[PDB]
Amino acid sequence: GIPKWRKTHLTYRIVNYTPDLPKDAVDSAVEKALKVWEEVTPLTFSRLYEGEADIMISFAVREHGDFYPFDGPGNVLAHAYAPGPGINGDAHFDDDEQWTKDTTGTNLFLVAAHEIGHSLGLFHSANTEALMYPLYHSLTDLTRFRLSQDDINGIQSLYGP
Ligand SMILES: N#Cc1ccc(-c2ccc(OCCC(=O)NO)cc2)cc1
Ligand SMILES: [Ca+2]
Ligand SMILES: [Ca+2]
Ligand SMILES: [Zn+2]
Ligand SMILES: [Zn+2]
Repeated sequence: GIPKWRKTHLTYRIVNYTPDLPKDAVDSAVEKALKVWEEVTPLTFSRLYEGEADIMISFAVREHGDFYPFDGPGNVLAHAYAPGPGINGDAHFDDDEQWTKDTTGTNLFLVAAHEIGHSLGLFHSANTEALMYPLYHSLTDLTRFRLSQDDINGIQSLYGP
C-alpha cells in the first residue's frame, strides 16, 4: 500500500475528446477507466475542470512533439505519466485515429483504462488478461473483460496491503 505521495483522493480532469465518435465515448471512457480501479480498489476520485487536476487526460493531434508525432492507425495509441511532481497522472491520446468502444479499431475504452492504470502508478504486466499488458489485445469479447492476479498485485501494491 503506497499510492501517489500517500494520497488516497485523486482528482481527474477531462481535456481530451474524439473527432470520430460522440462525447460519451471519451468522457465515459475516462470515468469508466478511472472508476474501474474504484470497482477493484478502495480509491477515491473527483471529476472537475478548474485548471489542472491530479490526473489530466488531454488530447494529442498530429502536432504531438513531446514524444512521438501522429502515426495514424499505427500501434502507438497513447502515452501517460505517473510518478512525478507535475506530470502526476497525465496522459495523451492520438486524436488522428479511429477511436472506438467496440474494438472496431482503436478501442479508447480499453486504452483509457490502460492509461489510467499507468497514471495511477503502474507500468506493464505479463498476463494476456491483464489490463496493463504491454501489447495491443483488442478483444471483441467484452464479456471476458476482467482484472487478473498479475495486474491485481500491481494495483494492490499501490492501494492495498
Ligand atoms: N484485458 C485486456 C487488455 C486490453 C487492452 C490492452 C492494451 C491495448 C493497447 C495498448 O496500447 C497503448 C500502449 C501502452 O502500453 N501505453 O502505455 C496497451 C494495452 C491490454 C490488455
Ligand atoms: Ca496510432
Ligand atoms: Ca498532473
Ligand atoms: Zn504527449
Ligand atoms: Zn502501457
